[PDB]
Amino acid sequence: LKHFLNTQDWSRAELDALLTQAALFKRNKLGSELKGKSIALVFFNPSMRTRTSFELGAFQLGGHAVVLQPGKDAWPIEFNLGTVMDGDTAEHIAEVARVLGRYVDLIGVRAFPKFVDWSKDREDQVLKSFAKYSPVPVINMETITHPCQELAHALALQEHFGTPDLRGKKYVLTWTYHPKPLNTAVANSALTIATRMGMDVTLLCPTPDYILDERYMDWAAQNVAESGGSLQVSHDIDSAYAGADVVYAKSWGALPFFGNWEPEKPIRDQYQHFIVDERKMALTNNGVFSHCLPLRRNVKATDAVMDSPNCIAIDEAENRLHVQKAIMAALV
Amino acid sequence: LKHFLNTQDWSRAELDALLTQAALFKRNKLGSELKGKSIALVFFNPSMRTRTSFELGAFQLGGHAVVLQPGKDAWPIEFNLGTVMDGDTAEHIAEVARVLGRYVDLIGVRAFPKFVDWSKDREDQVLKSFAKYSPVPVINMETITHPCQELAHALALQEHFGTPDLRGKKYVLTWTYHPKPLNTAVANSALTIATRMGMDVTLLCPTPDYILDERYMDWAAQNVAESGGSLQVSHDIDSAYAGADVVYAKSWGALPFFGNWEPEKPIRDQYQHFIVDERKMALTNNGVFSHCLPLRRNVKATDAVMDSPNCIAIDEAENRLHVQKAIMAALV
Amino acid sequence: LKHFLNTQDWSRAELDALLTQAALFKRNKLGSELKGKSIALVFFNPSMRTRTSFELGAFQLGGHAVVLQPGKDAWPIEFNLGTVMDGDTAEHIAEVARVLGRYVDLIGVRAFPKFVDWSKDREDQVLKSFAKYSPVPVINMETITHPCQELAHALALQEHFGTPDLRGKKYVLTWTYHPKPLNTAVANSALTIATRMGMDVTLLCPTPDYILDERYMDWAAQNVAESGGSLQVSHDIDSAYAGADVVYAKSWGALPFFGNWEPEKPIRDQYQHFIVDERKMALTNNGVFSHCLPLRRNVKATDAVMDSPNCIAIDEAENRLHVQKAIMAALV
Ligand SMILES: CCC[C@H](NC(=O)CCC(=O)O)C(=O)O
Ligand SMILES: CCC[C@H](NC(=O)CCC(=O)O)C(=O)O
Ligand SMILES: CCC[C@H](NC(=O)CCC(=O)O)C(=O)O
Repeated sequence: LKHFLNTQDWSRAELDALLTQAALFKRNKLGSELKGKSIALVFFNPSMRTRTSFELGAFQLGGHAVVLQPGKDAWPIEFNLGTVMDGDTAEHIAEVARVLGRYVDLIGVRAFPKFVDWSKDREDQVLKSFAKYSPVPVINMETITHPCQELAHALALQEHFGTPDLRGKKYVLTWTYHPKPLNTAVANSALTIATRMGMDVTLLCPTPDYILDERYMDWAAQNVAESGGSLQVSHDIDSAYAGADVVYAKSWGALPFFGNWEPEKPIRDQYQHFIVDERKMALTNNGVFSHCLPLRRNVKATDAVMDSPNCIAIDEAENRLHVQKAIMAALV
Repeated sequence: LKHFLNTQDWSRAELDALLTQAALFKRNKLGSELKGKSIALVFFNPSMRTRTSFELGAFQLGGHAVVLQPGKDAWPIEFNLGTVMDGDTAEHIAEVARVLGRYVDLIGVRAFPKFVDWSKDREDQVLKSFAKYSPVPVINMETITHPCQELAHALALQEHFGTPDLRGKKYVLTWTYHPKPLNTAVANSALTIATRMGMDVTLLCPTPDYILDERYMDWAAQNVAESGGSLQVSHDIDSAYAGADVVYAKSWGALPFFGNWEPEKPIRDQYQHFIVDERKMALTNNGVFSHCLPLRRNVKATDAVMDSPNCIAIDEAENRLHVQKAIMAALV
Repeated sequence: LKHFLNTQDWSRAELDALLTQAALFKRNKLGSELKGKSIALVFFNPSMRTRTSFELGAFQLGGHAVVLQPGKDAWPIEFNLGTVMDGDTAEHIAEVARVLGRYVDLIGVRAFPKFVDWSKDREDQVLKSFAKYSPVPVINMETITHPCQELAHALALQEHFGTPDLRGKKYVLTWTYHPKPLNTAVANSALTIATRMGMDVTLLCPTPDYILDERYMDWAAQNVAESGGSLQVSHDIDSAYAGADVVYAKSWGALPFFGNWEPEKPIRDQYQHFIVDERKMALTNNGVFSHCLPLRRNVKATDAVMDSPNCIAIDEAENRLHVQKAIMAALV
């Protein structure tokens, strides 16, 4: 059974076919690939874009999406095996995934790490649990990676540059400020897709502490070798932006500080200058800027940068709808 | 771009055409005016009628409605310009409105005032923000005015009296009791539509403190002059009800006490007799009674008054569905 | 007007016709029995299966379901008559049921007892209130009985045994452990449907304190007399399981302790051995096991029992979808 957990699990040809079908769906939005079909959208965390695009995406293809939020409307779910369920969780994922499997044709799931222990969050328990027990394809709506975002980001870049071949472009994935430590998911996905597309990637971040988990640094290396791009870590702002064609910002908490954020606050707090402003975008080769959203103005990027015609954040967000309809159509 | 923020922004002919299309949709509920289309229903406050009628309204016209609740399922939204977003709001309306604009064909929004400062609530920031940044038509689902309610109220009166011309009817908008201070929105809308229809309007309320914001008292005066009706403020119960053809109740907090309700409790508390009962309805010319709902029995109106065949509250509520489908059809 | 509050209110022929239409819908899932129609699903408590199956059920028949949660998105509802509404409830069921009646074609409602007073919970106020004031058919989505579960349970048994005639089978409804006292609804429904089908029913429970309300024990007696089955209460585990063909587990709080659970904790706590494990299922005549779900593993039933091929819990859950589409089709 084929799922959509990570773009890394898919071949370049399949990914390419997906992006092309996404471009096609963008030209003809209404269809019947999901006629009479349905998808269960399971959200363990907030969402505006993902929830809306999937729900409309299912409607436009003749299907229906059922939105569930364990702990809110649906019963809380247990993922650990062989445990005694006398706590807060009412039912086990082994039952939930099989029950949903009898109702829907697809299951999407969103579950952010708990932030208490990266050693456990990095295992991707929820996503893997759904894929293991569900008899129908599973779609990652963001856990420790954000594959749907990757394709919406990629398509937006190919549209911008007028070509599917992004090789040669100087790509800069820069960490940015936020009063609190966030999930690395989007950052991990960005590095994965930028290198998979064969671009010259520079992971700009404050200190070595903010470097992404090895799993993704290695995925990137393997992608560079195969795609013909390059990987580079940097702690110097100006040099990174130098001649960049694309700038993707995202804030996240230093992995080494998981479960012990108190001593991390003072550190991230001394790097508020990482905010993307006009000066930094000026050093780029008339580069394009984007962010996965939700974005906090004058914190992650300035008003001017967001209002800039070089900001393709809205196009990328729109592409979530088209790229996701392509994933669903391919999974059924 | 045409929106539906207030009936005041629309001409009498357009309003008339809307009410007529609403009457038509009521005869033939299923259609295709919204086939393959969608609407984002953004709720910052509770709702039963508005949420249900819009969702069914979209379904019956071939479209789909996506229901969002910032702070609950979707991310919290910032509306102030040029502020530093390091607080509770995760993204700005400038992005949210443009993102939704790429997904849906219509955006409805409901946002009650904060009740801390009428000087700020009266600006209608949320509604104006959506209309300013959205590339698609915006619909007021109640903020400081409740335009959809107005048309559902109007149509229900025209049906009741068997004619679209309400001129000459004695209309009484009476304030009523409630343990807490409420939004003036419905009251402001009632005054606006009753005078716009050319009726003889009497705003009955406890003390001059409970008179509506000048903006609406002036809208009413302009409407009277043009529609051929009349406006009158009153603090005397029996005289107001005298020969009235229509009685519309609604409770609200005295504007002068916004942000300082403590000294208002004792005042509203000494006017519980404003409740609409059989005696007051007896003084009317066999008048009809209604309320926007949700209505608290034996507080705003008595059980007998609600069970009375003169209570057209349920018809008015039903009309929300028909009048709204007419607004959506006209906006797309 | 015909509703679906309890299977007890329906004749055997009607119930049979329902189960058969459910079997038919299972073979042909898409239809038009609810084309252009809609149903309001009112949830006062959590739900995953009921909410999902009804929503998909309505979609598959050409209709649309609007999901409401009073106190969350919709306004809180008052059910007591002639009370003064100055509390937390914003509107009365007399209005809510009539308003919904103008919007939808069907109303489903889920409302668990408050657990403070069984004398009041047993009256089934919410369900009866909806059925009394609504101009459209009402469907019990679980209050003090769970009729939709009953039919999904029944159909699953008829499929398992390859026949609609379950007479002769040894049916065991056993109470099981849970750290907290739960609703008796499912237990009451199980006893009602098992005896209505004419099986040899044994209500196995810890102490006489855990025997179900007389209303249901009497319904069972009347059903036994008519269906040709038998009823029996037991406090002995091994004897009950002896040669059973079906084992249905469910945990619930002792009725006599309603509103005073403190002294009940220690009692239920000394009966954790009621958990359904391999040993007990071994004493059965190769019996089938099921539960309504959500089920807490290694508390109500062990992992082995749930993973056992004799566990038909997932089939029963799937049947909720088919049996409910049959109820809606019959009510419209
Ligand atoms: C279908 C059963 C619904 C509900 N179940 C619960 O309340 C169990 C919840 C828990 O275990 O936390 C009940 O017992 O009536
Ligand atoms: C698409 C990004 C989702 C999420 N974002 C947040 O949690 C930011 C929320 C905030 O700024 O309050 C994240 O960082 O993974
Ligand atoms: C259609 C009216 C919506 C809202 N009503 C309330 O907030 C009343 C709620 C309550 O009585 O608790 C208002 O007054 O504007």
